[PDB]
Amino acid sequence: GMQLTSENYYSQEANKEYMSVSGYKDFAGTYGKMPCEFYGMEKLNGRWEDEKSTALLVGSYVDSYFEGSLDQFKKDNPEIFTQKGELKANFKQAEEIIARIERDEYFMKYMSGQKQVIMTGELFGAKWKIKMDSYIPGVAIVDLKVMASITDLKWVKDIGYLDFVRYWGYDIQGAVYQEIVRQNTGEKLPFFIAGATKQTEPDIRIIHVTDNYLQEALHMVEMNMPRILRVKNGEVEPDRCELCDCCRHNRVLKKPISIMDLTAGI
Amino acid sequence: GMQLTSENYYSQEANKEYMSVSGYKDFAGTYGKMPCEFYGMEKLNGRWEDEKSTALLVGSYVDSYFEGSLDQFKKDNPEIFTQKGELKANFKQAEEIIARIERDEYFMKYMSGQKQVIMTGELFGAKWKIKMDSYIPGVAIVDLKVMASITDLKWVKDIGYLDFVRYWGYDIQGAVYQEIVRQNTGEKLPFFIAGATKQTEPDIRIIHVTDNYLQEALHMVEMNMPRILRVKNGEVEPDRCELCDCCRHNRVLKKPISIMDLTAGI
Amino acid sequence: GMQLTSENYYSQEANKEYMSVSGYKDFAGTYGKMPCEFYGMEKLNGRWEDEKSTALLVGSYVDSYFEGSLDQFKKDNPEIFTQKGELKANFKQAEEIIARIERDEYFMKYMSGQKQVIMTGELFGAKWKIKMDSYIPGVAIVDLKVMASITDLKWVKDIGYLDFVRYWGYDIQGAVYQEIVRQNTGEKLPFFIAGATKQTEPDIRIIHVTDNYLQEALHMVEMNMPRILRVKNGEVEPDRCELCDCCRHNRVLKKPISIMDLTAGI
Ligand SMILES: [Zn+2]
Ligand SMILES: [Zn+2]
Ligand SMILES: [Zn+2]
Repeated sequence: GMQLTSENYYSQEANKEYMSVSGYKDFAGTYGKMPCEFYGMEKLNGRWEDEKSTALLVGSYVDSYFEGSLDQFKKDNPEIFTQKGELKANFKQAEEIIARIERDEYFMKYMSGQKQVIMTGELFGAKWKIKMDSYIPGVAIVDLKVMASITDLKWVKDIGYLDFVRYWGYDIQGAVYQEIVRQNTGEKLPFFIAGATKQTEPDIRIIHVTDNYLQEALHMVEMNMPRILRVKNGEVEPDRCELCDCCRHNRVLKKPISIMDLTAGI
Repeated sequence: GMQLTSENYYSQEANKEYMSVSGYKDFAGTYGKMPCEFYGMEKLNGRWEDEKSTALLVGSYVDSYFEGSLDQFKKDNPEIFTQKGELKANFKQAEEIIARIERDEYFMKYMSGQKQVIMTGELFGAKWKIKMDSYIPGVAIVDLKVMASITDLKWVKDIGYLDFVRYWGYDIQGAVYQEIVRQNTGEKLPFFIAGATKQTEPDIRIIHVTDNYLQEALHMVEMNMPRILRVKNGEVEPDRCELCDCCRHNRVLKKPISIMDLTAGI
Repeated sequence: GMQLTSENYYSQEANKEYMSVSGYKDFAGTYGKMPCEFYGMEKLNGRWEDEKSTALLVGSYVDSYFEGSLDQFKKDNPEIFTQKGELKANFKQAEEIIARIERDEYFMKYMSGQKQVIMTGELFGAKWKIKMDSYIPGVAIVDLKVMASITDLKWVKDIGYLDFVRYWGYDIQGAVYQEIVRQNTGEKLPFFIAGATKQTEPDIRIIHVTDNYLQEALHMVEMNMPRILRVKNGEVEPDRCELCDCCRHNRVLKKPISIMDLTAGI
């Protein structure tokens, strides 16, 4: 069993040995992003690395501020600065958001736990790994998210308006995080998202994702994992969504499509 | 009774003594912008000033051109120029729009009235103030608006597609302007919006907002003013929409929300 | 009968003597663009030339690469370069797209025909002209299109979701191209769009637009041409959509509109 560390948590070998919330979503998707098994297998092999995104980089900048690892973050990610030397605007806003969080005592209490805590477990067939933004032992699991909007609802076909937690599958993250802590600690802890937005005056909220929602999502994880396990173990060929950048990079045409192909399925 | 002037019309003390069309909307809102009583009270106190907007600044640039006060506008608003010295593109387009207006005789006739005329009155409980772009005594009240689109319709829930006049509450502006002139002049004058757009060839129109629409909106003003008057006089605590920048700047968290809070109301 | 050439195909006199797929759409429109007869007549007269668009210029850059006329394209279109000398980003992406196409053998086979082939014919009242990106004699007519998306469907009122081919009237282009080749060759050839997208990994597809769709569109052309012919021959005054830049440039106001005018037709 591989001993995971801060340096190696995201490693290729860390990801082969341990399913992760992020791993699962590659295969299973969320309301906001189609599943794609191929994409998930190409990431594992190391034959596809994503172009790093402004949104993710903002969010890691802020994680790094709270962990006290900002100097090294900046060193490892020179693309956050202009050629002239100054932080690009999205990051000057990141500091605006941090200051906004810091002047709220209540919000700062949820951020007061152990920082980037790695834990391990067994679920539905595989070993898993988690890494929690702010963990307060015996009281709460907190995840910081920096997003465009907390209050915006999004339309889902045949379901209707959905809040951001269920839409982006943060119900999945909470469920797994909770359960893995439970296998290490015995304690079943509540899950809170500490949200801040990139609006011009940031919106701040602590959002409790209740155990009824965590339970329904841990169930869905259970239903999908067997198919996932089959694909990761070379036991079946992964499907391609044919709608992601990985799919498009790897396509090799052999036949014409027609209009039927564009309108298939309504 | 305070004697209003061009220099002091928008002053803090001018706004405490006089309700205005803009004042009313802060409290009462339009189809395009939620009401927020708090925002309205923080603007009055002087504890919240809005970040000046490109759209508003374009529009004031054009007002200032027609009043012959452009030199001083430019002096008071240095942020309309690049650091290198040139007018930012939105303002180089503003001059494009002005030239487009100027080559239309018909449009120029509606713009030929007295410029930025201040009048005063009494309505539904308070003193009010108005300031009209182009006033032709005994014939018409004209308001210049520079917008994205004249012809675009916008969907309103349980109402359907709405034209820009009703959607942005310019029916309110017209109604009040008309009535206050009527209390000074005796004459009930028609209200026209002289619209130009920021499309790449600007769309130009003179739009008559008829007295049936003005009447229905002056009615709505009447229904809402008592609640407004209560709030401005410290007789009740103002509600917060919790969806504007003022609300967000001023929020002090004390409790967690949940998904119920995000989906409340459909 | 005017002998058309590469140099003169798009000339004012080439367009008076020959209807073209592009000519037809000016008058008849597509699901994606309102018809406007006036616009069509002002383009013919030479009293309206369109501001050249980034999208069209990208697409011509790529045509020019395959024809071996890129040096001269660049000379004739200096606005594709920054003042500092480098290709603007949209064109650095155009080369990315070209390289992506070139590494696909199947796609390159459809691109292997004669390049920018001009043909002429008679249909429904007028002489017509066509110019085909890649023509393989006795096998296929191929048109290269560089677009935002191949898979995106667009909503059309009282019709519903429509694929890009029918939405933008490429069914019209295919139908006419096919028929004119048939009047020169005797051979009825299949029509393929060789599509590539501007997504960050370009989507590539060969799309066969089948003869049932070409037939329904050649029919619509037939129904609309008499009205078109009347307008081009000065036999009736062209209507103005009043929603395009040409219409707006040419408007001369004489009367006020009202809200009825904005909401006419639902
Ligand atoms: Zn995929
Ligand atoms: Zn508010
Ligand atoms: Zn038009």
